[PDB]
Amino acid sequence: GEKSQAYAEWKKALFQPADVILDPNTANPILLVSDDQRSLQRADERQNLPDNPERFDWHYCVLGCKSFTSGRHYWEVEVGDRKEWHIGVCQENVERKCWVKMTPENGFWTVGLTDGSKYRALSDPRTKLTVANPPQRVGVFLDYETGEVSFYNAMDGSHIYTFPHTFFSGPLWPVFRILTLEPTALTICPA
Repeated sequence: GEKSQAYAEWKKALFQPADVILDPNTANPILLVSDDQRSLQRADERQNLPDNPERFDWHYCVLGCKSFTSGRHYWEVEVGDRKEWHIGVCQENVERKCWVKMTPENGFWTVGLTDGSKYRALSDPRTKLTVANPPQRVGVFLDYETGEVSFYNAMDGSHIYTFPHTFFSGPLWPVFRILTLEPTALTICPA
C-alpha cells in the first residue's frame, strides 16, 4: 500500500525501466523461449539447435536482447510459484561453452530459489537468504557506475539481496536460469 507506493516512486526517482526480451540464440538447447520472448520453459531433453558462439551450451541460461554499459536500470520477473529459478545479470565475456561456477568472480550476479524454499545469492561462498514472504515477482536493479546489483519483492517492496559493490568489466546482460521441468514458466514483466 504505502510500501507499494514508495517502491514505485523509488523506481521512478532513480531507475530506467528496461523492456527486456529473451534472445533465443543465447538459450541453452534445453530451454524454450516463448514466441513473444517474455517467457522461459524447459524441455525434457536438449533440442537440436546450432552451437552458435553466443549460446550457453552447459548452463541452462538465456540472455536478454539488449546490454547495459552505463546507468541505472530495473526489470521485474514473474517467478510465481516456481520451485527453482535464478535471475540477475552477467558480463558479455562470461564463459558460454565450458562449465564455470556462476559467481561474481566469473562475471555472474544472480540470486534464486531451489527446492521450493531455499533462497540463495550466488556469491562465493553462496549467501543463505532468509525471506519472510516468498516473492511471486522479483525486481532486478542495476547501477552500472557504482557496481550495484540488487533484488526486491516487487509486490510488497521488501528487499531480498544486494551484492557487494563491484567493478563491472564490459557490457552486462540480463540473465535467466531454470534447471527444473515444472508447470510455471519464468515470465518477464514488460516496461
